Amino acid sequence: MFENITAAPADPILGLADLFRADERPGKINLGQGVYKDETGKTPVLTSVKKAEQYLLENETTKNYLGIDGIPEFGRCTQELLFGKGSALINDKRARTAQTPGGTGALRVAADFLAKNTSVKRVWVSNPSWPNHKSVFNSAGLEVREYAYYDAENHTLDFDALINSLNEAQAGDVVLFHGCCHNPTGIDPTLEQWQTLAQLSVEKGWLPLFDFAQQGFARGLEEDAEGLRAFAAMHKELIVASSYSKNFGLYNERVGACTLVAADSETVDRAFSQMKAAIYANYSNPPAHGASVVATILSNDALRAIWEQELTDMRQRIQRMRQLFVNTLQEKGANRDFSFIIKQNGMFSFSGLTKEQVLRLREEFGVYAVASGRVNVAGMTPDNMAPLCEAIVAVL
Amino acid sequence: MFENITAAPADPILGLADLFRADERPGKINLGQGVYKDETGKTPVLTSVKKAEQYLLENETTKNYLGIDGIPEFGRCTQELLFGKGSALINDKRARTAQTPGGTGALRVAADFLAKNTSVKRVWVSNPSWPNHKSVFNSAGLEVREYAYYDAENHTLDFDALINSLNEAQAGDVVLFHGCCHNPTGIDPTLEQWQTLAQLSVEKGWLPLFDFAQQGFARGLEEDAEGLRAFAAMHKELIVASSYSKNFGLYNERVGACTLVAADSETVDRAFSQMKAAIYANYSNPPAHGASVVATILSNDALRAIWEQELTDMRQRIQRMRQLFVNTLQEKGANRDFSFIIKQNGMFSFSGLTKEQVLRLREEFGVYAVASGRVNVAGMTPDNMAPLCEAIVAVL
Ligand SMILES: Cc1ncc(COP(=O)(O)O)c(CN[C@@H](C)C(=O)O)c1O
Ligand SMILES: Cc1ncc(COP(=O)(O)O)c(CN[C@@H](C)C(=O)O)c1O
Repeated sequence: MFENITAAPADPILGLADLFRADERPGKINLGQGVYKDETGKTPVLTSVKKAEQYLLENETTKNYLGIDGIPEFGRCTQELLFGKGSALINDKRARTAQTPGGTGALRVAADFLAKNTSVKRVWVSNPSWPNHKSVFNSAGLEVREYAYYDAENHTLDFDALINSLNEAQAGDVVLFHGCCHNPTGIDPTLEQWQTLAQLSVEKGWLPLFDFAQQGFARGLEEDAEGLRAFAAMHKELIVASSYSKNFGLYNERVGACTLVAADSETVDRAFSQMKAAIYANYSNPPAHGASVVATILSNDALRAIWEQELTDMRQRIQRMRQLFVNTLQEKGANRDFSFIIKQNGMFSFSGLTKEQVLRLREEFGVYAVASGRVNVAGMTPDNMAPLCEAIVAVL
Repeated sequence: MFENITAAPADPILGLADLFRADERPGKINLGQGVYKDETGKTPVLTSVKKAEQYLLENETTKNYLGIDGIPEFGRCTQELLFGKGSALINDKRARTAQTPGGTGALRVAADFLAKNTSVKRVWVSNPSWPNHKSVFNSAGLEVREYAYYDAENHTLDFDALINSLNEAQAGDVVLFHGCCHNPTGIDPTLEQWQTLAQLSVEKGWLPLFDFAQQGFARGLEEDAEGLRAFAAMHKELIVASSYSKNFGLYNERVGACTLVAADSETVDRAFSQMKAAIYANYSNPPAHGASVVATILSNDALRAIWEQELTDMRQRIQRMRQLFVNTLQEKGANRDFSFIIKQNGMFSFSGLTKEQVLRLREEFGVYAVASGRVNVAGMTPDNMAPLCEAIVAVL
């Protein structure tokens, strides 16, 4: 049965990580991966997380199954984070949240739920997007189409091209929005622009699907949710895939959420029952430990305050690196203006380097970025900045 | 989009659990759920698990993503548990294991992998089976067919009916075998009978899929794997979905494995690459904590010994309950011979009670079993045994 199975192609992200480990050069620099790194180059466990895990170790008396939608508090705290305390959506009970194995699991649960219980055939994502979106939706049998997004001259949101593009989307198509900190570009809509997309989408009949991978990494927890909130104010129906991977540093524990919103509480409950069947036929029920850490942090005043500062420190260190990057490039002699990096948000920026330029940075300089030019800004530190920028300057 | 979505039907397992909690009677007895309970009625965290979690709390310095197939040691220990130390399969490197979110996740990963990379159209499961099998395979677009299994007169494996049934299976159909401790019947093939099924399956061209939910609950870790091993000796190709939920008491942490076996190491690696794409398009990578507990227990002499005794204690307590059940029924006046319970294995037994009898046991007596007559033997204790059996006796 297996004699003739075609190999899965390469995978440059792992390919890059492999090439990076085997690189026996002292001053190699990884900007190619998807996780936060602190000033030291490490992806540490947050102090708040460690305290939560201790508490769970001392107080857990069973590992009995969670319900299909996971820990009730987790869902409640997730809904407040996304929609704000006081949200009519929450008051009217129009939102149901399932705990999922990460943001990816959330996208997959949404994808299966739609493919099986609606007429949805098609999902629109930005060009470029993170490449897993396409594979998740394709697996549930959903076509994926691209909308224009990035302006390559100006390193900016090509808004006219985006709108023009999406006029091709029919009533009943899904349109996926990165809630903040666009992956791979770092370029987000302004509030004025979100508001405009919200109007267009109700007029055209799109089901909005928000992907929140980095809430708290642009300007703050609440600010970063504004776009989603402008849509929430306008729409009867939407879906949110969220991840706690980056903002709690809980990558490997698979801590995410799929949140379903419908016109009313009777409707969301009915729809959600089928979202639960879709979880049931997949991984049955979600993994406790990570989500439990999150719920125990969010629902405790002291731990939440510690965690909010930790999140603020990550956001600011990225912001200082964006600025040190541009300032160091100007003074190592760079033949372009990079101040567009400052206006970009979160862990990622399109550097504007060519695929040949990134290839060269790897081979000559041991500086590793993704083929598209995506850099992880958190991969920069005050110590590796000088040589990072020298190398780039040399390739321009 | 969601206005007209049909509700997911009820769900008696949750329906039963709900009805059981709201039951305000002092002496209610739950035999209806899928988890182990100790003499006290609790589903506790194993001591070995608690020690492993402490160690992880003190030594983990990152939660960075695991690879798509999870923790390498986990896979290695999984393969030894299934195939035995010394297994040629392992020596020849014909087996690849992915860590998965539970046994269910393992079945789903297998289901997607097959639906997408082979001509498999159809999976054969026992009548009866656990009802999640059907939903998992149906979700990946696989037809499910039933093979005969249970002999209702004799409370026995109707082996002639099973073979006769499976002659309808074409070359290239999957046939799912419960490795031990059949759910819901407790009835397993003898070694002689496994050996015979192994021969038939190579002759008919079936892809065997083993589901191991309760390894160590029939007679012992190694004994319980004999059936799988007789198949392994005979086949170039098979798949194993395993779970550590019951044997480590790690239900909510979603600790399982999908193990792929092919004729050779070149082939399994190629096939496994596509199994990994199927994980990638689903939950991306698996949850660390639970599997990490398992690997840290299995690869440490002291902790493994503690855990093996704990597993032996669970198996024996079930065996003592099977015997106390039959002995108490004889002496509370039961109008049938129940000694078939003693020959049944693991947490489950088909009691042979009718759906009307189970309904009555609930309404009159607050004794809760599943509609089919499935009882969880671990739900019995020396304290609830007298009244359990009185109630049954009264309904016969
Ligand atoms: C937009 C977006 N969606 C989903 C995810 C996945 O989150 P989970 O770990 O919760 O499933 C990421 C992570 N981006 C990193 C990891 C990348 O660059 O690959 C992301 O950037
Ligand atoms: C045969 C079988 N397969 C898979 C599973 C699921 O294991 P995971 O929790 O690892 O996904 C179970 C558990 N049986 C119990 C829980 C039941 O009666 O519902 C099972 O009995």
